[PDB]
Amino acid sequence: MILDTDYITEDGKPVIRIFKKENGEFKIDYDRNFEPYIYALLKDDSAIEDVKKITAERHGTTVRVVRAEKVKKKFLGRPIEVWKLYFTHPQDQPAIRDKIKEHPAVVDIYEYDIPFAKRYLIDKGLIPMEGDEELKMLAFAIATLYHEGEEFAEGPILMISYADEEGARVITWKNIDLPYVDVVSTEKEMIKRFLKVVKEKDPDVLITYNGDNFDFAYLKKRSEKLGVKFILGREGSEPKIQRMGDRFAVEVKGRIHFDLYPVIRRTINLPTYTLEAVYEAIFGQPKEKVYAEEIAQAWETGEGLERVARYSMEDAKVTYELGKEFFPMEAQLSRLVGQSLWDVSRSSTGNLVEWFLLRKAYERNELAPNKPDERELARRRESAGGYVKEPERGLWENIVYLDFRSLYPSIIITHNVSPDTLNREGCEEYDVAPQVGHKFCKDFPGFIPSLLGDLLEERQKVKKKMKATIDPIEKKLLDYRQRLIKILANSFYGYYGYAKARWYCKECAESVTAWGRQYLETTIREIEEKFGFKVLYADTDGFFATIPGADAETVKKKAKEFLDYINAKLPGLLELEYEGFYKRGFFVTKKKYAVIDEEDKITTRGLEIRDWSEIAKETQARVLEAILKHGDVEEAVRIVKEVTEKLSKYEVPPEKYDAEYYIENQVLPAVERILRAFGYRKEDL
Repeated sequence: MILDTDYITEDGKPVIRIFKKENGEFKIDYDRNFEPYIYALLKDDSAIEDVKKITAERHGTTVRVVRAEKVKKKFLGRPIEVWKLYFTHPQDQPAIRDKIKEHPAVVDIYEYDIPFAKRYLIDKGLIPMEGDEELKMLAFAIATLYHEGEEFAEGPILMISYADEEGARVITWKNIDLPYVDVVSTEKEMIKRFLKVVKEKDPDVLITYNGDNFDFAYLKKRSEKLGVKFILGREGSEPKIQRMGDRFAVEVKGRIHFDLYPVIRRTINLPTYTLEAVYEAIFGQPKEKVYAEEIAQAWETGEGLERVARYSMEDAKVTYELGKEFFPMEAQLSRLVGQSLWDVSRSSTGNLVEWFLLRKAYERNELAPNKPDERELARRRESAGGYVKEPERGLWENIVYLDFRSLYPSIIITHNVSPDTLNREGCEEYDVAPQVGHKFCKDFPGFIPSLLGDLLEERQKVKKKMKATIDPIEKKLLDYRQRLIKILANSFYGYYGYAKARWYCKECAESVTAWGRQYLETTIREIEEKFGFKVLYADTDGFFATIPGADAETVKKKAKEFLDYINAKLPGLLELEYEGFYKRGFFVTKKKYAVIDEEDKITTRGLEIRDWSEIAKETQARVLEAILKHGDVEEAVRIVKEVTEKLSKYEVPPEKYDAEYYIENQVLPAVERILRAFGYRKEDL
């Protein structure tokens, strides 16, 4: 399988390198015949001879147009003839693109800023991370001597830890009596020992937590200070430090540097992103933090070195565990988007769709539009929000939740919403978005709706293959692919309003939201007027409904009957589904509610919880239980009165003191936010 691609220069000519792992062995394939190129749109084809002679200069080298070729492509749903201009080196493109654009006979230039190594994967139809190859992984972490008024990496590295299938170990230059600690004489010897470990283990993946902005930079500065050959690449190179935006990223040639930090930063939403908080959120297990002051104090003639070595060991161990949890998902994401795991794991959702579209555009001979210039970028201010019903406050019995299956992708497909179909003149059929009035041609399938349709079809083909796959490892992998297709399909709407997007269409985005608001509001009035349901609450693509004075099985039956009715009325791919049944449910405000199923599991959208005392969290759970399991509001009130009395009589442990503070600032605020809708103010208790 393909792990990554890059290029090196030999005699001024680019040489693509394809890093592979085939049949358990590392390989490097070279391609010396891939030519960089750009497209140029001309006002007259006779002008090609003048544009071929356009020159620029990169160093002492004169940059010329090597070869031109007339090509016929599709651009915004219309055929177009452009000239494919070839160059010697990919770095010639930024040097000459402006001179070619400024030529009077040139209307515009295209596909001039697609990185050479990524251009290669797309054009060759190559997909990284494809196959069943087993990748060897190794996580690592470092512990450093920190003092407040010092420069970066002024203090030495105290410990280097690593972890894999064999376990976790710590390399240090102080005598620590632990079985997993390897003692060396100096910091230099510790770094050298780490390099030998990586070289001998030869992992395909190096896993870190913030290694892009800390670990590698620290190791680099210390290796320069100590005169150590910091070679980690499989081809004898040092880690390459790159600038993506305001921060950094690190590549290790021949391997995949998998930094968990950017991945977890976009997967889960947490108040803090410390390694301890992220491990505790994913695995539900606590992890002790040992601060820089404690580590410095312990190192400077300290007995607590075993505690710091254990912290170092746990850093590598949890990094390996987290890497095992997120790597298979990123591998499937890489295979779906068609780019290396290194790029994919560091990319935003908007850029992931862009790479997917760039590949599909090449396969379909679709000329890609350019990224917005600085002027157009400033003009792309977001004007976006679905329908939110104000909830009917109070306690409700036997509530069903109905929602649309992929509402926004269904709208895009059904109404052919795309920049290439927007206000296109000359069609015999159009769909008009309500409120915003944008028209979309229906005669020809649009570029994006066509791909979105194939994504949904591919998702179903993957789901069927998953049910038939006996192999549990492959079943989990197919589960990732099917979930990733859903995520990618549900990213097209956001991509339409993504300011940096090539296929940007604010009109498309507004139209999807407007149609979405229409379908949800139409369905609500339909279930109220034709089935006598009460819609308690609704948000964007679904609603909670019930029949005041009806049995649980009666509500279920009429809900299924409504589904048969409205699904026959809904156009194209739009489909309403039965998501789940709830015995009880109370709706406080927009985005604040709580429901309970027949199993007695409570789902909450406004829970108050580690910067909150256990007494407040326990009372809240007791209140919710009384409301959702017993349906007794009078009991929920009594519980709070009981807890406040136990706190005031000093009968409650302080953590699990100022009795007035824990009543007025802890218990009451956490419980009032739930009992609020009933009219139970703080003065009501």
